[PDB]
Amino acid sequence: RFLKVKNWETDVVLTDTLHLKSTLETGCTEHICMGSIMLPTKDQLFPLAKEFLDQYYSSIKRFGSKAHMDRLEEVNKEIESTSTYQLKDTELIYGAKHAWRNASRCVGRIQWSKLQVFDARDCTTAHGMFNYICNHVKYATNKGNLRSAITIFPQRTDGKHDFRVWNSQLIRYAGYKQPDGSTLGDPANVQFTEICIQQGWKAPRGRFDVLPLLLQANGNDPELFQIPPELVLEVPIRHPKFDWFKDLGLKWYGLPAVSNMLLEIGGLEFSACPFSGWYMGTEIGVRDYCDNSRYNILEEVAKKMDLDMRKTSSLWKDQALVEINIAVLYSFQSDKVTIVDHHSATESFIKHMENEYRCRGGCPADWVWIVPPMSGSITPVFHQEMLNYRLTPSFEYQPDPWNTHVW
Amino acid sequence: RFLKVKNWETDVVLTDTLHLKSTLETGCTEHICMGSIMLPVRTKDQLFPLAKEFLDQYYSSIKRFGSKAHMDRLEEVNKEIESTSTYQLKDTELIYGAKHAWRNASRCVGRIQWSKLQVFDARDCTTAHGMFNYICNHVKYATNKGNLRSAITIFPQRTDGKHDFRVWNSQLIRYAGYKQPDGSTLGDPANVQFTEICIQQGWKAPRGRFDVLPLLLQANGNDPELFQIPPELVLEVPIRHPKFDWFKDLGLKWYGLPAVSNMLLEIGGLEFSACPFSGWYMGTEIGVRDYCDNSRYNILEEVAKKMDLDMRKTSSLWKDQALVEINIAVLYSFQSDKVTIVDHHSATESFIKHMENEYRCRGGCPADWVWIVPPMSGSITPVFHQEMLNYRLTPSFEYQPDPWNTHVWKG
Ligand code: HEM
Ligand code: HEM
Ligand SMILES: Nc1ccc2ccc(CCNCCCc3cccc(F)c3)cc2n1
Ligand SMILES: Nc1ccc2ccc(CCNCCCc3cccc(F)c3)cc2n1
Ligand SMILES: C[C@H](O)[C@H](O)[C@H]1CNc2nc(N)[nH]c(=O)c2N1
Ligand SMILES: C[C@H](O)[C@H](O)[C@H]1CNc2nc(N)[nH]c(=O)c2N1
Ligand SMILES: [Zn+2]
Repeated sequence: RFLKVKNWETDVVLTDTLHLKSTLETGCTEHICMGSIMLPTKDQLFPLAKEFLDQYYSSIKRFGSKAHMDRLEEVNKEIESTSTYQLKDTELIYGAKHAWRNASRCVGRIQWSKLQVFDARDCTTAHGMFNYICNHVKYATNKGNLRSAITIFPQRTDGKHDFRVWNSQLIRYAGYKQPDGSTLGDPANVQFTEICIQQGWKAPRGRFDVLPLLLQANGNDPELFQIPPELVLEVPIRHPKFDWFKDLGLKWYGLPAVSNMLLEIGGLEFSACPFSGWYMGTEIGVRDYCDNSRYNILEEVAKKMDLDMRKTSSLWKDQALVEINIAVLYSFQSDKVTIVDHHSATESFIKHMENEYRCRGGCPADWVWIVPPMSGSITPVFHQEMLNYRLTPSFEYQPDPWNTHVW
Repeated sequence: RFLKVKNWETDVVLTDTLHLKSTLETGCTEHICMGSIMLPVRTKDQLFPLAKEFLDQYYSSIKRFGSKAHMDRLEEVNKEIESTSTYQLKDTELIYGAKHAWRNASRCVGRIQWSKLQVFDARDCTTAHGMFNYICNHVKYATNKGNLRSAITIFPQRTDGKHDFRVWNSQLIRYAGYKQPDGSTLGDPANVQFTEICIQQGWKAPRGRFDVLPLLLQANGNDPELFQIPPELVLEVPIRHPKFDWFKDLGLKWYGLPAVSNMLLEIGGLEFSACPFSGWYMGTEIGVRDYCDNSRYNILEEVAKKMDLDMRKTSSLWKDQALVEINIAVLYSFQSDKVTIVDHHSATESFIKHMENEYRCRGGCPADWVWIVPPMSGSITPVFHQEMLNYRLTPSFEYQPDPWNTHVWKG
């Protein structure tokens, strides 16, 4: 019932009670652990609204006040009559911040309470969404001094009128198959790149072509828009000691900004809610560059370093991997674009867990995602037991819209 | 119920039906996942079902299910339980058992090898001296002058829980740790406590950085006895680096035989509390964990110093750089002395092929991702991208409490 987590490097033991407030289900049972699976009405809504409002008013130390009981009645009335309800600004801000706070896969959560929330609930068209998105991108980029933010479009009503950003992130690079049969650019976005072309985009057909935005308002068909290049901050990737590294021709974008998730607050569903923070180096250098199914450049780099690629046991992949990641961090830091390394991020998160254990009674954490994709055991999160559970408000995945949409 | 796992790099999808034969519990529920928690005497009552399930599995594996020999064995075990309260395994069922425990070990990346296990039956053993003899033979056979062979030695099973056989060491070969008055540690910090127990039982400690510990062996619930493993039987490898000549001057070595001696083997409800087993090392066990854990030898700083890396900011990745070099060294050293070792790329690739084969022939392969993924360079190994289902089959290896917290001293 009251659960303990131990750090095996420091012997620090924390007691978890926040898990008892968990509501949603994990995928696991007493017979099977699903910890490494990537994705495991009016009557329905009031309990949801109540649970959310009760936590809001406790958070502002007004649990059981006239103000609390009055709001519970006001939303109860609004549901009974309208079948949905509207969040107050203050509740919206709190909800969004708490969706990040409860994101068990996110190592960056020490920052959860500095999140700039942009209320785009008055938006009605794709051109509108475009305008809101450009303002978000420019505000968050802050000329390389990056600031966290979320922009919240209108909530689902009857699911026939959804707002969606079809892009998986606001800024991503294009991918094209070839008659060759190999792949130019980013192979993860091949299908989305086709949908854009198939919608009308004129692809330059390069390695690092910033994709166009595809925005859907009110369940209408979505529309293309180019983000002004001047708003897309990019970093050329060089190495502090390998001169030839610059000649590989690599760059990445400064602003990580996920746009295909659904934000759930007090039972209400916000299907378009792009948010952004800043990169941990490994996301670009380990995953983007070195995944077999991504830019997959390890082979090409190890060659330039003249390492022995005859045997896996020379650890030539490993050697190359480190150098790529030293380069990513170096380039960003040199150009003054915020980035965090995996050592500093994981250390922060250990302190965040401490803070949340004492102030909140726990911190849901998914170990499989929190431990970085390189050098796991030399980061302190490797040795830290974590309990994973689902709290609300939350971010959730949702199906890619082209499987759902009705044209 | 059929359950799919997807490899996200290859798009290979596999279907698990084997999870249906799982009886024991995970620690998890529908509301909490305990997948990163390190650790989440029987009556006639609970024993014949466990026996029967074990023998239905054994008899299916040999294609004799429902034969007269299957039924007669069931009847014979039943009578022996209700007459004597326990029962004895046949040699063949013991071999099958020990192998399936390995095969079912969800945290083991080296399971491709499960069916090549040399089983030594030590169930006639009665004294600590007899245990020492058995363990020596295990170590010489397994070592095989550097061409390592997998093996397990099985001492008598638990009876009333008051006559247990235990190996007090956590591995058959492991180095001392000594806490100094100034708070520093000499040798391996992981073994301080155990080193302290040996001292007190009368071991005269050389007190160096790499002193092979003595065996502390308990037979028949008796007080443990100290033995020294003959040094000529302890194969060791000095660590050097193929390019950095100063690496040898760090003074490092390691032993070649990894041999876990503190787990409990369960087969058809029987509990073997002393069942030391051994394979060979994956390089990262020594290079990443044994040398570079902060709570272990912790040589990262000294290695980075000698490489004159930039140690003023973690963003130089000086730690990551030092770690790869140390691991290269470990692998070069073992290979140069012709001692079996496997790198993490080779081992994880093998495992993915094992896992696939197991889904085809067995209908599943339980696997613990937190443990299967190597502790360096995770995402450039294919296991990182592999979805896995973790569940508990029997026979199985299990943890047990350290014997010094439970033993009743005789004096
Ligand atoms: C401020 C800097 C931030 C850092 C360094 C950071 C770091 C990370 C990292 C490394 C991951 C794993 C991503 C992957 O491997 O695909 C992650 C996942 C996640 N982060 Fe954060 N994050 C940050 C800000 C945010 C903010 C502002 C939000 C929300 C407001 C957020 C919500 C999430 C969610 C929902 C996931 C997992 C989504 C999924 O399950 O696919 N992150 N983050
Ligand atoms: C033949 C070469 C072998 C290799 C390379 C291999 C590799 C590994 C590695 C890397 C781990 C995780 C170790 C750690 O990080 O602490 C492991 C765990 C395990 N292995 Fe294997 N193994 C091998 C043979 C065996 C044998 C012969 C047995 C039993 C007969 C076995 C049973 C297990 C068990 C029970 C664990 C989990 C221990 C725990 O939960 O603490 N291994 N093995
Ligand atoms: N630096 C940051 C900041 C915020 C982030 C917020 C979210 C994310 C992760 C976005 N990942 C979604 C894609 C993961 C996925 C899941 C299932 C299947 C699949 F193909 C891909 C990364 C972040 N990085
Ligand atoms: N190369 C091999 C072969 C067989 C192996 C068999 C088992 C093992 C792991 C042995 N570790 C036992 C203790 C793990 C543990 C659990 C809880 C707390 C703790 F500090 C350590 C490693 C192996 N390596
Ligand atoms: C199969 C496994 O769940 C999958 O590869 C996961 C593992 N851990 C991860 N961890 C992070 N941070 N990001 C990811 O995409 C993944 N992918
Ligand atoms: C807390 C966490 O589960 C623990 O540190 C685990 C993580 N994964 C591991 N994986 C292996 N192979 N060996 C280990 O000791 C550990 N330690
Ligand atoms: Zn689980």
